[PDB]
Amino acid sequence: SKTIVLSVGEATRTLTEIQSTADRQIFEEKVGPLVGRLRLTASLRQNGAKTAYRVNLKLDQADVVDCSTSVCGELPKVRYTQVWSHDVTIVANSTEASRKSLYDLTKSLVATSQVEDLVVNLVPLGRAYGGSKTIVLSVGEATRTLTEIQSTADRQIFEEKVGPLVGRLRLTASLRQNGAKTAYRVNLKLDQADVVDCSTSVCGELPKVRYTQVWSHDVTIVANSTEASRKSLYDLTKSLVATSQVEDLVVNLVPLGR
Amino acid sequence: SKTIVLSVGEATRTLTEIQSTADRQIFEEKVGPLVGRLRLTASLRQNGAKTAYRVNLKLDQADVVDCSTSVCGELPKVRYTQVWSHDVTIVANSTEASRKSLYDLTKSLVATSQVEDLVVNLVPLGRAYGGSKTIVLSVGEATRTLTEIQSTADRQIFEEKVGPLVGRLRLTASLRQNGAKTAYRVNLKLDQADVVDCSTSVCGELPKVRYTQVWSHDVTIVANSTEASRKSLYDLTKSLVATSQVEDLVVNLVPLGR
Amino acid sequence: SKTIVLSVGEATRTLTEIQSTADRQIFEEKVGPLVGRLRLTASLRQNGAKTAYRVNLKLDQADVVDCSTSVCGELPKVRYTQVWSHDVTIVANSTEASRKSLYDLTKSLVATSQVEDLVVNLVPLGRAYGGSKTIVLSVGEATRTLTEIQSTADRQIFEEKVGPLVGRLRLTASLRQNGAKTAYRVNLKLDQADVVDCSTSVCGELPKVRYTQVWSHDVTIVANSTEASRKSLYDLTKSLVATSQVEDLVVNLVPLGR
Repeated sequence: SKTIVLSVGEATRTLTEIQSTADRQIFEEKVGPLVGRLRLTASLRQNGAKTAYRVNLKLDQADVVDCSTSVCGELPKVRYTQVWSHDVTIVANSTEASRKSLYDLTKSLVATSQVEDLVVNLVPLGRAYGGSKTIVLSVGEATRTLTEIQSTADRQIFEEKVGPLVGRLRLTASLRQNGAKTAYRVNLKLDQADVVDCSTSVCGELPKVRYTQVWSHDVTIVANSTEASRKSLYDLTKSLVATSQVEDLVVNLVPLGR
Repeated sequence: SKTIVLSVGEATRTLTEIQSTADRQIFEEKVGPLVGRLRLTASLRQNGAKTAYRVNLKLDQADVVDCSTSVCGELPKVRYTQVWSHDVTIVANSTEASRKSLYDLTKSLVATSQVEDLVVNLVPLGRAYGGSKTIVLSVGEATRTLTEIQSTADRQIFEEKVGPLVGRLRLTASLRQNGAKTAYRVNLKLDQADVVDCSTSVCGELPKVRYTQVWSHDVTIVANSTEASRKSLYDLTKSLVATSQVEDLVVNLVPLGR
Repeated sequence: SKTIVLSVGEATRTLTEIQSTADRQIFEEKVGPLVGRLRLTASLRQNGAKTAYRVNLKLDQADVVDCSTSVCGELPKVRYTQVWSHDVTIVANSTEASRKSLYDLTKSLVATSQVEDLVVNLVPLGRAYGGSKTIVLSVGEATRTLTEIQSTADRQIFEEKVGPLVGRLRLTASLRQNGAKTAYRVNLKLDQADVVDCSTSVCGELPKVRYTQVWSHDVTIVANSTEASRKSLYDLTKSLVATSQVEDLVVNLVPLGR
């Protein structure tokens, strides 16, 4: 049918489509047992007065185990599930260079070594290399350095420092553990506001923001995980954003599946 | 009349006196339009039972724009104002080296590259160069390194670590935004307590503080500013503290203007 | 009688026993005046249903001053007292390598240069050397690096990052000042949980913790101390943990004094 190919190096994991509703669009891998497989619940909406879209991905990953060899008479069974959701907000009258920049920053956010250690080894964000706690988001040769402005007990807010003060980049990380200390909750969020000024056109006009576009994340990690269970969940989501189909889902609003 | 010269390099900006009351003393620049100019409302008091003075400067700066060329029939007008207040507290029975050291620390506080980025690019204080978040306040060849002891969501307290524990240098920076997110509020404050020990004179006497002398700051920065509007406000205040008249205003209590 | 030898370099300070109850065991140094001397109040218990022990050391130190040659007719007298308690919790069914590793980490916790500046110069913990704020607890050639996970206004929690997420090292430092700003209170605490994985024996078994063994600290430092008064209290406690008698008090529960 319609497939997405997630290259995790030389191993390619092909998800095939099992559902096509008007908005929801469920993919699933077909290799292995039937009880625990990959899942990709894509979506698209336009809520309100037709002015803002809402992309919504959700990459589940179940850790199935089958030990009928050891104990006689059992079947394969799912231990836990670890998800990595996305919540993109795109306003309808945007510039295509603003939708491309929001994709290129989040593709480089996931591909850095500070978000990798945040979901694998639970290390918080920011490494001080001669100065403040900074994150570097390379968009090729252009590097956009975000310095930390606030670190309370829950939140950890990063922000770029160049340009005007009214519209700047953001990175609101946090980390929780809800329930009986059994599952964590990583929560990244990158705000990009588009600022414009026309003081060469209209006198007395200071810069102001016209719209904002977000890209949230919501990672769920159970506490007694395997390390290669969290490492493979990161490597699939890093390879999901790097595809050419999630690029067109954000830039041109084309649904997934080729 | 009576002038102060604030050299910002080779460009010298001379403010002339427009008011002289018993305590208040207003200066103003005379070059340019008549609606928005520099302002410097110096003051001096002795509150309470005549034991402590209170120096109080306030360097205003308005950004005037005139575009009668663009739209026909308008007059010059100011958009915003950005101030940099001071609040020096001097106790009357001080040592002359106590008042000189308080001036020599604040003259080197404003002249550093960390307070410059705090008002221009809104970067918080302290850069960790192999260790803790530190600020170096050199007074020539003597460098006084203040290490950060507490970073709350509102305050950011620095303190020196060499010497006794009863009296040490302090630096409680802050950053707010009051109202509808339109104006910031930077707030530095440097406490210097005079400690003395008499153990070579009287036995069993541990060190203790005599008095404290404060040099606070209160910078008001509007959010939609120009970068050269925030840079020139800092570079005028850096050149104001480095003059010989604000030295004698703190050390010898001579009012401004010669 | 029964002695403990604390080498503070080449000078050895020998404390002799002055009390031996069923649990409490008080030592005291015998040189100098009779009003202020070293004091070491060891103890051992097993509270509850005989499942966990509780070691409790307390190294007092009083600063005695005698200036009868200054003022005619006074006697020696103590100004202040600086203590360093310990509170070790050992569960009875432990492994001997678990009790040895807990002693080897605390012996290396006290011997580092970051805890020395915490009690002498009141500098907080953690120095960022290319990355985040880390503490290195070397056990010889094995180095166990704990990275900071939370810096509240009171607490400062460190944690190791390798291995599973369910049981890791901990270091919750704190710093208070109770009363009329006269005395500080340093409080270190190292948690070590024993985690086991039975996946090679029982299928579908994720790692879990068996027990926890703590080693708290409680340093009391008065604010008007001498520097060599706080330096000698640290250098005695560093020389107390490194002895062979406090090793056997934690590993083999042998009481102090040979």
